[PDB]
Amino acid sequence: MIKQRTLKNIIRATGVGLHSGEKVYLTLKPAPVDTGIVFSRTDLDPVVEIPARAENVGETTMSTTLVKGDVKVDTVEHLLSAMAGLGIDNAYVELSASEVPIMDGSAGPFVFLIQSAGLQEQEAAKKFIRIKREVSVEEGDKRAVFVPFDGFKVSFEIDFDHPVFRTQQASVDFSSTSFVKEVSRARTFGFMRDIEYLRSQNLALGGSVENAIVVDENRVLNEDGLRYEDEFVKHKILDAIGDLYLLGNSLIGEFRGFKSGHALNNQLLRTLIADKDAWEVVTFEDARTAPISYMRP
Ligand SMILES: CC(C)C(=O)N1C[C@H](NC(=O)[C@@H]2C[C@H](F)CN2)C[C@@H]1C(=O)NCc1ccc(C#Cc2ccc(CN3CCOCC3)cc2)cc1
Ligand SMILES: [Zn+2]
Repeated sequence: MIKQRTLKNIIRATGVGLHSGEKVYLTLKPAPVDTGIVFSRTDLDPVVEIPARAENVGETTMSTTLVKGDVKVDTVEHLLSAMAGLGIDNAYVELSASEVPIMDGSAGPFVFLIQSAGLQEQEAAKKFIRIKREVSVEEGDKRAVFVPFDGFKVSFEIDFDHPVFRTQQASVDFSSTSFVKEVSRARTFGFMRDIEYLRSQNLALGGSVENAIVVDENRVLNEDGLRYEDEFVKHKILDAIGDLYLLGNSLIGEFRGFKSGHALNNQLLRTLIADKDAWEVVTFEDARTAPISYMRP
């Protein structure tokens, strides 16, 4: 059977929040079968635990935020993208501050820390959410769709009226694409012209060329340039895989994003979860007949 996976060993990282600029200690720990991904504010007494599930999403303007009462965990999407990409079902994510560290702006550093620690297969069938019917949400020009598909593939289109903005559409299908090699290293991006305003709104306080592609009038300011010709749209795919993981299980289906973001992605997850005709939970007792496969642990 395709088995649930957790961490073999703990992961420790120290970083800075993109929006808050706060120094943060991150610990990933193994968790039991059917725990899912659970975030924990360990700086609070008592500790506040928030499951990484669509029901717990608050703010989606600046990044994906989990909320329980007045307690928040900001910017979960890059770490959730890493967990979904590597097939991690169960983990406790302890944080000493509200915001997950930004690292280099991609999922690359989290993927490397997790694969160094190693994964542990658990004695329980991995659960998958299988898309059975097309579910689409629109608002203005933006659209997010789930489509039935025997596998897992993600399409994204952005449209920035900017000289720097290259390939603005990309498709990944994990029957060929390596999450690790082709998606995970894609960094977040911000426009230089927006930073002053953002800082006045207490956003991008931790932003630097070390953790983001900074775009000037006409060029990327980063001295070493882009990791991928299509890094901007690859990063939107990375964000989308993280947001999709708020379903609490790996997807069997297709996601298509058309100028979508955290907010429409959340409207799409909420609409899917509510329409129980459009999905079911499936397991695979035989890996050899499954439409997806995962790296050795
Ligand atoms: C254009 C923007 C509205 C958008 O649609 N985005 C889609 C992508 N979203 C994501 O990737 C999500 C949301 C979070 F970004 C993480 N996951 C990307 C980007 C975004 O939200 N980007 C957010 C953002 C905003 C600002 C910065 C920055 C910065 C910065 C600030 C200062 C400095 C230092 N100096 C300042 C003076 O001039 C020289 C440099 C450097 C960088 C990064 C990301
Ligand atoms: Zn992002």
